[PDB]
Amino acid sequence: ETFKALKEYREGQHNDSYDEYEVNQSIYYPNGGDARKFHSNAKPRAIQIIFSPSVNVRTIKM
Amino acid sequence: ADVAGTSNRDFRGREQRLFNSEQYNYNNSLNGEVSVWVYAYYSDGSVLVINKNSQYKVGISETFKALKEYREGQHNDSYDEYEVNQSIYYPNGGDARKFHSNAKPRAIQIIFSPSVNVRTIKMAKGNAVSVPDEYLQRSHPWEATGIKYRKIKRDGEIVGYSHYFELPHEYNSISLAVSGVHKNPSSYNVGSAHNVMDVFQSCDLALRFCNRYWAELELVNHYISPNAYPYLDINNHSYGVALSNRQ
Amino acid sequence: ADVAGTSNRDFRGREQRLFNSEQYNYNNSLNGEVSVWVYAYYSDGSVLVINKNSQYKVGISETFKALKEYREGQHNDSYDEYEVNQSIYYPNGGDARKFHSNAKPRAIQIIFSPSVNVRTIKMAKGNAVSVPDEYLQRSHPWEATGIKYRKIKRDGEIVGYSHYFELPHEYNSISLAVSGVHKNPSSYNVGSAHNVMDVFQSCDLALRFCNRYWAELELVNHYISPNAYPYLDINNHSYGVALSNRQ
Amino acid sequence: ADVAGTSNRDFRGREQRLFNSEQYNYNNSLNGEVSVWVYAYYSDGSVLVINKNSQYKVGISETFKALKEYREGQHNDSYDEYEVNQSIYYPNGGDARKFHSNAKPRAIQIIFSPSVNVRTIKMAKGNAVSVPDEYLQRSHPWEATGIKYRKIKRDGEIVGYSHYFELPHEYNSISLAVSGVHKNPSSYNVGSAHNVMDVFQSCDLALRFCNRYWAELELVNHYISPNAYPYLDINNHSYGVALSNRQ
Ligand SMILES: Nc1nc2c(ncn2[C@@H]2O[C@H](COP(=O)(O)OP(=O)(O)OP(=O)(O)O)[C@@H](O)[C@H]2O)c(=O)[nH]1
Ligand SMILES: Nc1nc2c(ncn2[C@@H]2O[C@H](COP(=O)(O)OP(=O)(O)OP(=O)(O)O)[C@@H](O)[C@H]2O)c(=O)[nH]1
Ligand SMILES: Nc1nc2c(ncn2[C@@H]2O[C@H](COP(=O)(O)OP(=O)(O)OP(=O)(O)O)[C@@H](O)[C@H]2O)c(=O)[nH]1
Ligand SMILES: Nc1ncnc2c1ncn2[C@@H]1O[C@H](COP(=O)(O)OP(=O)(O)OP(=O)(O)O)[C@@H](O)[C@H]1O
Ligand SMILES: Nc1ncnc2c1ncn2[C@@H]1O[C@H](COP(=O)(O)OP(=O)(O)OP(=O)(O)O)[C@@H](O)[C@H]1O
Ligand SMILES: Nc1ncnc2c1ncn2[C@@H]1O[C@H](COP(=O)(O)OP(=O)(O)OP(=O)(O)O)[C@@H](O)[C@H]1O
Ligand SMILES: Nc1ccn([C@@H]2O[C@H](COP(=O)(O)OP(=O)(O)OP(=O)(O)O)[C@@H](O)[C@H]2O)c(=O)n1
Ligand SMILES: Nc1ccn([C@@H]2O[C@H](COP(=O)(O)OP(=O)(O)OP(=O)(O)O)[C@@H](O)[C@H]2O)c(=O)n1
Ligand SMILES: Nc1ccn([C@@H]2O[C@H](COP(=O)(O)OP(=O)(O)OP(=O)(O)O)[C@@H](O)[C@H]2O)c(=O)n1
Ligand SMILES: Nc1ccn([C@@H]2O[C@H](COP(=O)(O)OP(=O)(O)OP(=O)(O)O)[C@@H](O)[C@H]2O)c(=O)n1
Ligand SMILES: [Cl-]
Ligand SMILES: [Cl-]
Ligand SMILES: [Cl-]
Ligand SMILES: [Mg+2]
Ligand SMILES: [Mg+2]
Ligand SMILES: [Mg+2]
Ligand SMILES: [Mg+2]
Repeated sequence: ETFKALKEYREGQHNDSYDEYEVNQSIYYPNGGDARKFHSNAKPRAIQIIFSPSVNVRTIKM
Repeated sequence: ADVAGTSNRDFRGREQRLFNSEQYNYNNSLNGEVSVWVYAYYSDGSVLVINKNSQYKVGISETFKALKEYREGQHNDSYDEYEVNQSIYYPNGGDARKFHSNAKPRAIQIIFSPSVNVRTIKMAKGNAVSVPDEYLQRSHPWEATGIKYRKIKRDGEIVGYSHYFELPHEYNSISLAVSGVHKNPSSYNVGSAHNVMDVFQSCDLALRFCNRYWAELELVNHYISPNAYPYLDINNHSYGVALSNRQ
Repeated sequence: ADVAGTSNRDFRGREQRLFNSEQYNYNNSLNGEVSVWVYAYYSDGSVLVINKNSQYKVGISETFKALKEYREGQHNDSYDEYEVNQSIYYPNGGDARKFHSNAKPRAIQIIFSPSVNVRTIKMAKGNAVSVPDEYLQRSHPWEATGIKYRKIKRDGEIVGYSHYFELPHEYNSISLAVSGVHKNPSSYNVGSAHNVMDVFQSCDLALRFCNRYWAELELVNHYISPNAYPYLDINNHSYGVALSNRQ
Repeated sequence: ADVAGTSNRDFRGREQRLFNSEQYNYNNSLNGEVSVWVYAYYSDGSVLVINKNSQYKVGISETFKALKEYREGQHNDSYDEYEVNQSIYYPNGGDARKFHSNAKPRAIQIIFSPSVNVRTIKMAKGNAVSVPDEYLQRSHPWEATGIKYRKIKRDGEIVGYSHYFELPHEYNSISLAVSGVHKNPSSYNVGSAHNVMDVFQSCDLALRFCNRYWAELELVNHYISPNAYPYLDINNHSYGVALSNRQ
């Protein structure tokens, strides 16, 4: 997934879509955007990766 | 004339030092202001500041709702946020479409000006329905929290006092009021009969300010620093201007 | 050990009774809260509650406009409601598209906590432009209405005091303020010079709460009952919790 | 110590040169990335970039619709643009209110990193319904276009490879996929049985990036240059960073 694809998207609700384009520009290059917020609450705060028991753990790559 | 910075006849230097010393001491006289600031920090990095400036005594009191982030001229999920409030006032009392409102404060910083007497500070940190301690019947209406205030210092001078507390847990849903009295080392009680109606007028004359700044950088640059206010940032850096006996 | 509920050594029972008695008496000490609630009832069955909790004395003051129903996050006919207000402030002064605004309160209930002294209660029930009695020049700024307050009782104990008045007529357009002082059977005046600056701080520390609940059932279930507040419903049923000398 | 820039003991200089040489050669080892970029140029001067970075082999495949300009958070004539698409998929098949959609790309630039083997590059430039050459039955699924790629050079070093083609005609309505394999001058086949499951994992681990920049200046300043990517602008100016045996 891309940086953008992992950001929170609320289906059928407002998502500050224009400001969030500007947020993305500021994250891709420092000072590259014109957003109206310091930190987007759509950015993930954490990630958990889980595999089923049929994986071989030594093959996992990230 | 004597040469600058070489003798006791540098009257420009003596006047500069008195000008600053007079500002510092005027603020601490009974004719001066006492000020308080409440900073509510939001997860989007914005900060609501509420300031009250008044003679003799000063304070701020806000509801749970009033401390929540409000973005002027932008969408604020206003209907869902009513439902969030209902769920915070009573568990399972609302029908919101979110587990945690990002409008709830993540932290609070209370700052007083150097003219407060720290031993007079009182705080009522209530629950979301504005009760100080679980039930009204057993609630003392405030807690004297002065002992927890840190001195904000610049060049060795106290420029203000800070109490900071984070609200990182889901159950940290508060109402808040805070109060402090202007220093008064004299035995002239400002609230005794001679002057009590002036203290009543001070309740009317207190000036309030409130605004949401987008970042702590913006708060430092355009709110704290231009007005010579004291502040303590997330990196524990102290801001303010030392005035006593200084040029 | 002795068997429960059979002797004078049931310390768990003695401690339960003291725990409740202490809450009741703490509320009535000068260290306790005094609380007031204003309930504004609307024709859609919703109820606005405004609560203020403070030491020493407490009150609420609202304009005609502020008491009108406001549905958060829903349409409120905001332009027509400005025109309604103009027509209420002066007859034929507005251009509204309705004869009677359903946002006007149909009734008001004022409740005080049991720590108030009923003889101190004062109410300023003004007209729509915030004048207590027709013209300012002849207005006394309040009326002492304590005699009209009914005791709200539970298990024989006074849990609160209620004054209720309906506003069913087209001309019942009011502004409203109410005030009460905490009981003080002592001869220590809380506002004498020794303690007057603490009363000034109490003005700053008072906590306010306001919310619109959709029904009296919802108010009873999620506002009154969870917080052990006193209430009187439309069927004259008293709500609250008796604490003095009770388990 | 010896003086800088005067002898064979300038270890800081030798380490700087090795640091750059190691980056250049690591990229070209089988442990390194192979990257491709597709730039779609629009008449409003904006540019969509799609990048894919992966080990062993890499590619991008997009539909006619996916290459059309999409302005995030702005109006995009979305209903008329569905009708435009219907008219492009079959002549006279739609009901659009425009002759030429300004969302169609005016040009395409394909760039590969210097770790690609140019002889492995393949492109499927299909029609608007995703058929490579008029009809499926007679379509070879790609064309090996390596011979047309220009070297992008900086300080005499190849920093990347470019194929550029304009789409200035009304009939230039395409779908597009492109693919290249990482250089492998060895006789260890990365897709032979020993390592083929690592190539399958590389299909999963490939990282994609896509964004629309407002101008070629902005692309150069904030996309190409900060990331040390190769690029060729409309004035035939080459961008990139030479690393082999350089300080
Ligand atoms: N711990 C706790 N406090 C609660 C709860 N519900 C309400 N509170 C209030 O939360 C306040 C304490 O909050 P915190 O100091 O942030 O929580 P903590 O458990 O002490 O944890 P840390 O301070 O983060 O180490 C109390 O004064 C209570 O009034 C609950 O579920 N747990
Ligand atoms: N009766 C009356 N009161 C008015 C009028 N305009 C304003 N008022 C105010 O209305 C208040 C009395 O209202 P109500 O008690 O609800 O009316 P009421 O005539 O006594 O009738 P009921 O109480 O329903 O039996 C007074 O205190 C006035 O300030 C008017 O046209 N008629
Ligand atoms: N010339 C032409 N090509 C068509 C037409 N319809 C579809 N095509 C496609 O267009 C491609 C060629 O496009 P271009 O190279 O841009 O056109 P060109 O006629 O060669 O003209 P220039 O390159 O501008 O000199 C072919 O590969 C076809 O698949 C049509 O009407 N005319
Ligand atoms: N209540 C006060 N108001 C104003 N200035 C004060 C007050 N108390 C002390 N000061 C002065 O402020 C300066 C700093 O003194 P302070 O006691 O805060 O520093 P410290 O002893 O180094 O640190 P700390 O006491 O915080 O551990 C001194 O000039 C002191 O005289
Ligand atoms: N001001 C007060 N505050 C608290 N408790 C009170 C007060 N006045 C009386 N009580 C107590 O409250 C209880 C009820 O007394 P109260 O006089 O209200 O009842 P009553 O005489 O049956 O009814 P009422 O007087 O309303 O006709 C008794 O325990 C009484 O001692
Ligand atoms: N496949 C390749 N990968 C990396 N470097 C290469 C490759 N082929 C040649 N080089 C090197 O790149 C540099 C430029 O050589 P190149 O043949 O591109 O230049 P040229 O002969 O001046 O121009 P051109 O061949 O494009 O007409 C030399 O150092 C050459 O050894
Ligand atoms: N940095 C920003 C953010 C917003 N806006 C303007 O504010 C409008 C509303 O903001 P937007 O980010 O699109 O939010 P919403 O409309 O509330 O939500 P959504 O678009 O996801 O439905 C936009 O159309 C845009 O014109 C802007 O000028 N600059
Ligand atoms: N718990 C919720 C939240 C929202 N909605 C519906 O979704 C609509 C849009 O949501 P709202 O919370 O009001 O957000 P915005 O309109 O996006 O923002 P704002 O109202 O602050 O301008 C509301 O009118 C309401 O009908 C709902 O039914 N239940
Ligand atoms: N007496 C009135 C009432 C309404 N209107 C017009 O009707 C529009 C809609 O009415 P409004 O009272 O504002 O109601 P809503 O938009 O439905 O609700 P709200 O504004 O509270 O969201 C207004 O903008 C105004 O132009 C008017 O001309 N005269
Ligand atoms: N060929 C077309 C183009 C537009 N419309 C009508 O015009 C409206 C507005 O056009 P649209 O193409 O959707 O553009 P915008 O709303 O301006 O932009 P977007 O939808 O991307 O936000 C559409 O809802 C549709 O009803 C139509 O009937 N036939
Ligand atoms: Cl003084
Ligand atoms: Cl007491
Ligand atoms: Cl290798
Ligand atoms: Mg939008
Ligand atoms: Mg809304
Ligand atoms: Mg309106
Ligand atoms: Mg549309």
